Amino acid sequence: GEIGQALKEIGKALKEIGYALKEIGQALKG
Amino acid sequence: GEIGQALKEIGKALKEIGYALKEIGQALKG
Amino acid sequence: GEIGQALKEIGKALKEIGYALKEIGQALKG
Amino acid sequence: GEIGQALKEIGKALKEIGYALKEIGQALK
Amino acid sequence: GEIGQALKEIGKALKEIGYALKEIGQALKG
Amino acid sequence: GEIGQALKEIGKALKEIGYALKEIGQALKG
Repeated sequence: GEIGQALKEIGKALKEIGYALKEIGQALKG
Repeated sequence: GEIGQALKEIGKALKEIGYALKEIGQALKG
Repeated sequence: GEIGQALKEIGKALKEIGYALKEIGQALKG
Repeated sequence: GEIGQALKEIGKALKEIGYALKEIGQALK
Repeated sequence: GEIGQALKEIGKALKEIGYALKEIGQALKG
Repeated sequence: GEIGQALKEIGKALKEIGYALKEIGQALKG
């Protein structure tokens, strides 16, 4: 439905944020 | 609807947060 | 309504977070 | 109501995250 | 309810994210 | 339900973000 699909896109954006934070952590490790 | 469109804007703000973290990681990397 | 307005405030808070991250990335570039 | 109050608490958590990020920005200076 | 308790767990994770950012801020100036 | 399960995936993504931030903070110490 409308709300569920909108929540799935929010979940997708959060996974992308989580991925970007791992990259940051990798960068800080050298 | 009201709730669906409000969630959509939250989704956009989260994608923008992801983009900004991506840039931070690239700046730390380089 | 109650929920829609509360989701709008959450959306504004995420915009501010996104902005603060852009500021951090701009600092890291300068 | 139940959902609105839980969303207000989520907004409150987002304000503290914003605040911590601004302290991080100034720590980088 | 189902949704209320799910949103309370989301608030809980966000509070943990807040703390984690505080500790980053301390590691940075410290 | 659809919405409750979507919210649990969002909660899990946020716990993953908190965890990545703790790793960043630990890396900024050592």
